[PDB]
Amino acid sequence: PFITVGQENSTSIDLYYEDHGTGVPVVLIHGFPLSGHSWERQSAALLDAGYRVITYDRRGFGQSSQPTTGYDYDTFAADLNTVLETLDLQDAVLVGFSMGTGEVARYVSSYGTARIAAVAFLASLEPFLLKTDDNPDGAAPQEFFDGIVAAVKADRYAFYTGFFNDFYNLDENLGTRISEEAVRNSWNTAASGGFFAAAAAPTTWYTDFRADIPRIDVPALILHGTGDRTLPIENTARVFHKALPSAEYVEVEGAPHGLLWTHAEEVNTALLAFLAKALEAQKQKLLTEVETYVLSIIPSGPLKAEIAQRLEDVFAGKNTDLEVLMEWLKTRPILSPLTKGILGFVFTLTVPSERGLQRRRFVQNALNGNGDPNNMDKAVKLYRKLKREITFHGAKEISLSYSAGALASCMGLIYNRMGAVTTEVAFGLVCATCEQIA
Amino acid sequence: PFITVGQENSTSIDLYYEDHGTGVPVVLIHGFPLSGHSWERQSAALLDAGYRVITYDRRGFGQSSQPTTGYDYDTFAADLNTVLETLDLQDAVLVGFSMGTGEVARYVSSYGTARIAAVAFLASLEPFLLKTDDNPDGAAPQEFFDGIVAAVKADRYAFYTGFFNDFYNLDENLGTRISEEAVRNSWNTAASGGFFAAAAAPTTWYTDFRADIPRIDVPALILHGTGDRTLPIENTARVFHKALPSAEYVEVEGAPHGLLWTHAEEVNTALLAFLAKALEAQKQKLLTEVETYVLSIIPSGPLKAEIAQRLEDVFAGKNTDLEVLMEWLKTRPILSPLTKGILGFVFTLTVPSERGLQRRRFVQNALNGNGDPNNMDKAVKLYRKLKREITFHGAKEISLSYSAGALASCMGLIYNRMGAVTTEVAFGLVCATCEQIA
Amino acid sequence: PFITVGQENSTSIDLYYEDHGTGVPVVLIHGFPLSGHSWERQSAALLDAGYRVITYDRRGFGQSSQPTTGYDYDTFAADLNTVLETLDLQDAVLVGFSMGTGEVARYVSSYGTARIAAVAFLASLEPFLLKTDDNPDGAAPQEFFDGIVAAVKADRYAFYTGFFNDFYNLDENLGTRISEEAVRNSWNTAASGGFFAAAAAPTTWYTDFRADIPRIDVPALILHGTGDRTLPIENTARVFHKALPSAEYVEVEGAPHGLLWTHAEEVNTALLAFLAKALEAQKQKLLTEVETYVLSIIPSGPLKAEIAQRLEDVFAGKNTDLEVLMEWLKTRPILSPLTKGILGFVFTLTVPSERGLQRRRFVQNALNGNGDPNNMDKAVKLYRKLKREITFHGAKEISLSYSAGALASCMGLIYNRMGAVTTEVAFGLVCATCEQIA
Amino acid sequence: PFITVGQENSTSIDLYYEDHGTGVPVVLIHGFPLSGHSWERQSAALLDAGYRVITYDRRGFGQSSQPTTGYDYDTFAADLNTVLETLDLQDAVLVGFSMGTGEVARYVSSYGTARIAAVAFLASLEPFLLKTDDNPDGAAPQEFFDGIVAAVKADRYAFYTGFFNDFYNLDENLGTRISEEAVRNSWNTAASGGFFAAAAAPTTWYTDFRADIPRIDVPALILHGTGDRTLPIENTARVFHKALPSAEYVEVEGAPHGLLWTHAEEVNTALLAFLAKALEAQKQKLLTEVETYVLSIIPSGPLKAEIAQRLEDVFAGKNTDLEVLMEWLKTRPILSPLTKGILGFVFTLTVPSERGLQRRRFVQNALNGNGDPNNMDKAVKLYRKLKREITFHGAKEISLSYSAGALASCMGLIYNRMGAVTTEVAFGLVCATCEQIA
Repeated sequence: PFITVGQENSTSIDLYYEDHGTGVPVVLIHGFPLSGHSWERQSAALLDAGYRVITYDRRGFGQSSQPTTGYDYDTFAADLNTVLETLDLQDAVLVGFSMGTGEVARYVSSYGTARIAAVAFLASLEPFLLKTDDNPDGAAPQEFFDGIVAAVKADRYAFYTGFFNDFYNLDENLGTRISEEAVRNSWNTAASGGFFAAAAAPTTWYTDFRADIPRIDVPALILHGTGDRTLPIENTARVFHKALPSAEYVEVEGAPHGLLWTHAEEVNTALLAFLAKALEAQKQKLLTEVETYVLSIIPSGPLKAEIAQRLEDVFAGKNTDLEVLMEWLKTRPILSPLTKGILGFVFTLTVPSERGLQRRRFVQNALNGNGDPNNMDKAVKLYRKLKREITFHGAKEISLSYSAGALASCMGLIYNRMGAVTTEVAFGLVCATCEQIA
Repeated sequence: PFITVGQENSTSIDLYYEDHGTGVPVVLIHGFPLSGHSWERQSAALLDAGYRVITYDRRGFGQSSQPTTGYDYDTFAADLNTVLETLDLQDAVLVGFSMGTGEVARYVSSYGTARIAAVAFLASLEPFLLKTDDNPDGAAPQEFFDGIVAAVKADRYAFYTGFFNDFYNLDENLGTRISEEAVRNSWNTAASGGFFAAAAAPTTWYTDFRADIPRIDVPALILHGTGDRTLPIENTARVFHKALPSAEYVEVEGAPHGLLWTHAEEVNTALLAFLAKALEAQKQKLLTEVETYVLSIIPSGPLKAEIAQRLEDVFAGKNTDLEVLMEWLKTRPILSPLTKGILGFVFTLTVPSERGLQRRRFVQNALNGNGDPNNMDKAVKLYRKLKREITFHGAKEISLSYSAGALASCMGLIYNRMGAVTTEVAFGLVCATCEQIA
Repeated sequence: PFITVGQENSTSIDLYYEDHGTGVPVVLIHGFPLSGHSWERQSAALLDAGYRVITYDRRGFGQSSQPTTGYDYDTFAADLNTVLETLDLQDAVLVGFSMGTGEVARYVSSYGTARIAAVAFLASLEPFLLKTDDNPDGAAPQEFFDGIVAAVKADRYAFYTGFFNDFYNLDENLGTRISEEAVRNSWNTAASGGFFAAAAAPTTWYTDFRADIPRIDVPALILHGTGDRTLPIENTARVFHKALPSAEYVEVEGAPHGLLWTHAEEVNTALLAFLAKALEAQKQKLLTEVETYVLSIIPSGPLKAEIAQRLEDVFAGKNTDLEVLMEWLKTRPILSPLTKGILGFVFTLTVPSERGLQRRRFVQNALNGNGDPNNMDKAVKLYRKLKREITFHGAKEISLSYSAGALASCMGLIYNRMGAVTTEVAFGLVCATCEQIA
Repeated sequence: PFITVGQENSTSIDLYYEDHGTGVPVVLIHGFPLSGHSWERQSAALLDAGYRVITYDRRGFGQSSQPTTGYDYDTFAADLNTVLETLDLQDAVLVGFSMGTGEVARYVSSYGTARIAAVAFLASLEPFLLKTDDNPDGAAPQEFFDGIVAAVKADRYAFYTGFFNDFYNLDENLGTRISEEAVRNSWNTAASGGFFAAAAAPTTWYTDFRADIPRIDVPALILHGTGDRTLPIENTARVFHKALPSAEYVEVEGAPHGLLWTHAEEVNTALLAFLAKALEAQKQKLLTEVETYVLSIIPSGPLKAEIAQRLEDVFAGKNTDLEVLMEWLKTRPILSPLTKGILGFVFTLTVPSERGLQRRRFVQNALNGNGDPNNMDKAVKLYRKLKREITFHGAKEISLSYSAGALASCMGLIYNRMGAVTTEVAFGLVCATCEQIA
């Protein structure tokens, strides 16, 4: 999987990326000198939570192309933009690490937050690493960074074993937090990166992000290890917190630079808690929007109030039994048979608890749609398009070009387990079905 | 509904007919001077038993056209042939009444019994009505029949009231077995017949059928009323029974000529019992044929013996619970998931007791067929053709031109209640599904 | 005249129907156990009023085919749907009686009101006949209806004479409101129905229509007799009125179930008055909408005020002469030739009084539309397309994909031959033409 | 080299594969957690024997894409199917190892054996690994496998070194059977796999294959090491041998799981011997079947004996010259001109040694078939269909619906330009041609 973000002579600058899971898109940007595969502990935890994990390899690292030009944050953010634009993400989450934290800051301060819902800074570079007369809060003078560059060009491979010794704090965590095998893979990944990239990357570390900090208008998370040797916490996160007090500040005690692996349990807890708070504000306003379309089929009466409560008590996450709901939904005098099926179909997608039991029949007969051969044929044409779709807005638009009978029958195909589209797309059908019946 | 069976000048000789129900085709041939609608009590009883009732109106009577030529049993049988050939009936049952009994007798001695399974003669004309020197066992001389023709040509409408007085024995059964209203409708039917038909029909009553009797090689049923005034029992059924001793002989006590309405309860019981005996020999040979194809998917072993027993215990009609069956079918180690669905699909079609309950899931997952948009699309094209089909052999041949994945998906459409074909066509799918997996 | 609406085995389910008169389509759906001919008193009055009467026979009744399957309102509405779709009816009125009220209700609640302008319920079944614990407002328990079913299967012909005694109240109205001959004919119709239909029809009377009632968004008329014996007014219309208060409610005192014949003068008066009222409401609601678009092309000034008064005085029905109007319209200083044509085109479609005189020339010269060969060609392509459209909103949409000059030229085509298209469709062009010049 | 087999969100599921050599296609399916390159010792031996080696990397392993969905044998077989269909393999050989044996079993039991000639199971999973109450022949309960899954997500890299310790038996074979360098690379391959794949793959090990076993109708080879630590021989191959006794059973003494490298010499010898034996049996089973049909056209006499020996001397592989054969075939007294052509047609398809003869003329004149314009046209309709056919039974059935003259002319099409079609399909025409002349 590749995304063209540039061009170098006869070759094209392509970035390797992965797109897994369904839900809120979370973009994970790795740091020096690893690849996208270094998020493998965070990806798994986010996928279990129900998020959409999107990781990519930076130019000159991992499985991505290895150009010899465009190694600055204006280009790195530009590359990030192209990735976000191609996948067309809305209300996504940018999570950066080490060198990766710089790309997030430069993008938000240059391209806005039209696509961003929240941000997270793990072991940040912010606000400035270069120690000058203007900022004593730097970590080192220019003579230090220049020494690293000369060391890499000397022997890039030998530099890694010594670098990773301070990256994971092997004298404290090896065999404990991180195995010797895990260190070997991290070495292999760095060696499979661009030779010119590893020599040009350190020259981007001392970039000034001070002008970009106050441009953060989205919920932020500043996280850093206390035992970080590569990036001293006192020269980074401590002064970053002062520039952005509104950001959630979390210190992991006794954590090295590569705390993505060593202190994964610690990072994931603070990260899942941050996402659960900032995204919850957005999560509920779409659920009521679904509730809006569903209630637009219920006739005004005492039931429209009761049905709304049965939905809201489920949308929050309060425990509810399907047997009571499906039976009360069945024995309803005012509700038409068609809308009974749609409500039962929603009730099945909103409750995690199937009870490991049978299927219902009153909904199957409603979602049949008169069993017309030509109307049902237009339902399988829809199923092919819904399997290829990913977003909520994408599913609604496609299933709005089909007849009302087709949508019902298409809802029948997925309910009778003759298909398997995503949860975001599943709601896209219902909301499209309800708009047509007006 | 009409069937062209002839041609007269500028007009075409068409016969009105009806085709109801599914199962063993039973052709009901009415008598003088009523129509096919006079079987409405036998039709209802035959439809509840699970047979396929096919009734048609004879030329010059009922809703059929009213020609002035071709009023003989050689033509009447010829018309019956065209109907049987057009509808393409196999192993059908010919049931005649009054004048109608002559057509059944006349058809069998000319076209064979390739399409006939059994015959039934209610108030027959056989073997001869004309009392001559060759047969003293006649019912009347030529002078009697000639008197009837002259009576009809005098006043065909007035002839009916007097005719129906002895047809239903109104001096005995009026207000008891048959209402005056039912007689009125019977009058209306006779008055809406051909004027020339009613005058030519009696000339066919004294037709000799003695050469046609021994050509009957199928199980027959001779039934007649004892109080029959139009057709004296001693001159018809009594000597008919001697000519064909192998036929089941049943006399209804105190029954008039029109015993189709008056003694319906008596007739329906004797007719269904006769049908239940002659048709049962064929009923079981198709069930074992389904069993034959179904067993061709089960791998040879101890289960193939148990599954055969599970099929036979259901096909006979012994009470069985689906919950035990569906669970035992589910928890089977050797059976593949695909064949589990087919067995469950058969088990659902063979037991009348759904318990008014839910559907099963292990079969739904098997009949999915990998949920491919193109494979499922080939399943709905089949469903359109299966709704229009009627016979078992017809359903099998059509659904044998489609892929195995389509058949599985098509079985899924009907199982998930997204369609509703007949039991005979349902087995046609199963038998087609099992033939392709070989 | 027949319309194929289904398929049963070898036979095709066809429905007999009649199409008389020209004007606003009024579909009359009869009840049990009569035919379309039972509207013969309402039909004559509607034909005299200038409407288009369309009556059809329900499956299993009258001259229609007599199948043994599909006896439910979902099917009855489906048959109704097929009739409405096949005939391509525009702005029609659905009027039901007895069972016919159920077909109207099931259709509106399943297929919408895209083709429906108004509805009428004469002696309705709504909302529920089955008296249960959930609904005490029923008329009888299921044991009563089952007694009816058993009575029909006993002697369908004899059942009719007793049924019609309470249908028309013969012990009260015979020889007065209804003759003995009219009763005799009604019997023949019932006797000419399906034997299976009459035994299956009563099981549809106790169908729940409570879920169908609130889907009624068109002007309705609930009418019922007070002396209705078959359908008690207190168990039907009284509780129906509560479910739909917006419907005009009219009770005929001392009227039986079959009030279509006995109190014909009263019904016809109330029905014609309701249509004349309800259609006037739509006639006027399109005229004020047209006035909005027409005044949106006239430049603000004293004339934009004067033109509005001349329009309102015509739309209301105040007497006006075209000669003064058309001449005063000609000698107008501010109005462009194009907009002069639009006003003249409206004036010809809005006044019933043409005086039986000539056409005008200044508008024909105005409706040319610059005489562009490509614009005029798109106008004849349009005139063919406007004939297949039905709604006002439908007419507007088609004529919105063409240039303003083409619309003007298309208005000339309609000006020369109207019409073809209808006034409701004609205004769709005008409102679209004035909308394009913005 | 990649083959698109699926779709995940924005990315496409592609599989890395290699295609080497020419001849009988041999598909090598690797196991957990290696790649296709682990066959490098088996690949070399198969390429020397004259086979066509086709290896691919399972989704989530090796150089193939790394999705987070579709990790089950139903999907794995589907992927294998897509590979076989895209490459269009006919009479291929499926060889599986570890997880690969499951893919072979699931494919044969789901997609049939139309493309498969023989199968081989090296260190199989069959029939069941999960030890339950239903199957005591398991190796471990579910609690064991769940411990492995938790171990991978803990530290996937460290898990490998311990896994390979029992995979190759490093406490027994290190420095002996397998070098330290070879172990490092095997680690690298596993480390270059999907992080989610390695955590999801073990959950597929305890899959039930008991329903897939009896669908094996092709010659099989069950091979397993005695010192296998990962897959206990007593819980796999031993009970598998009982389920499929017809399969060749071979135990390698003191061989670990990864006996592909350690005991390469033993495996390669036994595998090449099985293929050389099993394919020889079918090649010959088509030759004797053709010989059966060919001798059925020759009249009984000395030639029918002579023709059989000339065939047998060819079927065995004894050197024979065509010039003598084609000339001796010409100068034959009993044989008709028609049958001379058919014999010459067989002789060209059976000898690898063409002798450097362009083609013969006496057969071309024989295969004309009277040169009828309508008959040659029926030969090209067949020729287009035989190219799309793959199997022997498929070619025979199609070419049995044509006249004998058409088959001859069709044989002429194949005789001048073969081919297109293949020899297995070529014999299908011949066997059909000789069968039609009877």
